[PDB]
Amino acid sequence: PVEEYLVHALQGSVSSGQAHSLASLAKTWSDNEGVLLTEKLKPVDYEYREEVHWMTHQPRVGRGSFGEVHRMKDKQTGFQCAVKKVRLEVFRVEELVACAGLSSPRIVPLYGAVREGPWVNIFMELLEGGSLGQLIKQMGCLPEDRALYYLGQALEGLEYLHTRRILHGDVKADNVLLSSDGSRAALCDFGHALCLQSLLTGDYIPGTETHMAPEVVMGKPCDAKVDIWSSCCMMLHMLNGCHPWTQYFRGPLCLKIASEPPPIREIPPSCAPLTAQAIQEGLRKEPVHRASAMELRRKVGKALQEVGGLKSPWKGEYKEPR
Ligand SMILES: CNC(=O)c1c(C(N)=O)nc2n1[C@H]1C[C@H](C1)c1cc(F)c(C#C[C@@](C)(O)c3cc(C)on3)cc1-2
Repeated sequence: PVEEYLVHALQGSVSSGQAHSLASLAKTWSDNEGVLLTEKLKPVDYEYREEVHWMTHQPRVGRGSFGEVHRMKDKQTGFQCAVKKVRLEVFRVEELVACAGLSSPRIVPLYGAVREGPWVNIFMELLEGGSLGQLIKQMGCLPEDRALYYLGQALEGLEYLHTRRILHGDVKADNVLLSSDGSRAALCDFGHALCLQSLLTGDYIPGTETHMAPEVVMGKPCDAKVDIWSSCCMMLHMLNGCHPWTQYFRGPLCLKIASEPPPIREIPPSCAPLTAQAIQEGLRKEPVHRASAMELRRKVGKALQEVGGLKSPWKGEYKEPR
């Protein structure tokens, strides 16, 4: 009833507010409007405009797949954080409906979103350790204890997302962000997310092909289990230093994903038996037989105990990939 009235109050200005307001407004995104969720990102006279009220840091340094994530400062408060830029014409409402209102240590905090012309600017906490995707490139591949340790947190955030019937859509190293000392890991980027009740309908952008579950490829119906397949492709990447499939096959990868057996051949043979068995359970081609988020987190927490807890230095020494 009053619903439609509240949306109208939000349109056309930028305000301090709360996640439910941000999602109300975000649903209308298919001049300068938006809601900021934290006291250190403040609008000025109904506006929040890039280079006026917030500046990107220095010569531009991008950091996502598309170089669309930047460091930024709020000009008035001096606060710093991260912007992801999204083209308004391709903006998926779920990128903010599916994550506004969340609160979880395993999930990157959302600071707001402001539309400004053709840009949806999405603001979040800046985590200084960078992405697990970078960590892997820097260090070659990760010690088994570290890889399990991060995989467990990733599954911890997938637990949170899943029992709220949210599917992240693109679990992968590039979307886990590490704290400054490397001890805390959090999921970012909901641009592939999907609220729950085939994936190949609607505003659907597909996720990273190498981490793509077999049901996702063959068109079949999809539930939270596709995240688990991905997290284990991520695991292999952490261990081997490269994505599954990229070695053995050259052509259109999604064809091999549906015909071939799950890529457990790529599990390092020096992994303790419970590492290997857990990677296998989250890589069952049929989502019914595949482990859930809660099962695999438990299973991985114990695999971590079996190899003596986490002992490797966070930025230890380089390790040659496969
Ligand atoms: C040093 N760290 C970084 O450069 C950094 C930060 C950051 N926050 O510092 N974010 C990202 N990156 C790296 C990793 C790449 C670029 C990357 C890609 C993304 F699509 C996103 C995102 C996102 C959101 C806005 O959909 C989101 C929703 C909810 C909840 O949380 N986030 C962030 C980052």
